[PDB]
Amino acid sequence: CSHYQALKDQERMRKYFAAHPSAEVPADMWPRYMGAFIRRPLVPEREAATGRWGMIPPGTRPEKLAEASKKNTSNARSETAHQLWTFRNAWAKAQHCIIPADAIYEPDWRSGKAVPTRFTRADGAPLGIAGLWDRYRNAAGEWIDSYTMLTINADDDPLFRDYHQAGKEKRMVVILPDGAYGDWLTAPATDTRDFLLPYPADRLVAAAVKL
Repeated sequence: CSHYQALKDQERMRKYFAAHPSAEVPADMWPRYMGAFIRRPLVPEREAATGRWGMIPPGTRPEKLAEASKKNTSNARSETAHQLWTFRNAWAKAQHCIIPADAIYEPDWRSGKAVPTRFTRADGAPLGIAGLWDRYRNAAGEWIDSYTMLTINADDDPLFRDYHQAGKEKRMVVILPDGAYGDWLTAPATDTRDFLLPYPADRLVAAAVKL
């Protein structure tokens, strides 16, 4: 997933995630933009943090930022996130977050062309995408937050196995059930994979859209 609709409604975010927006974020989110992500609490009133969608290795030096910025790190394959330099620190320290979204978009190529497809929950509730967060220093030495969505294989998912170009492994982000939100945000690195499961396809609605 490299495109999603950010949850911006304050009341909606409070009801479902017990958090409120900090800064304004683009309703139409794309990689490398500054988006919002939610972390464990602790002013008892969660606040979504702002960060770059697309993780940057925390040890990156200023002379390597440009190079690191161009890599595709808005999604992280869960299978190797514990090992790769970009995500290892975040995974090891269990820096977990939830990206709140009203919907996510995935391309459908069955028509012979890229047709955007919008996915939403059948119950009308927002999606809580499982991810990792970390910090990196910009050229001025100022720490900046960044986040990425954890993905799992979807070659056998009843819904997502039909999306994306043919000829490449099929991937899907992890939509967390509401009852797992809090546990996910405080889970130790050893329990991480327990949450990276396929969200029930029968709970999602797919619709082709015109951007």
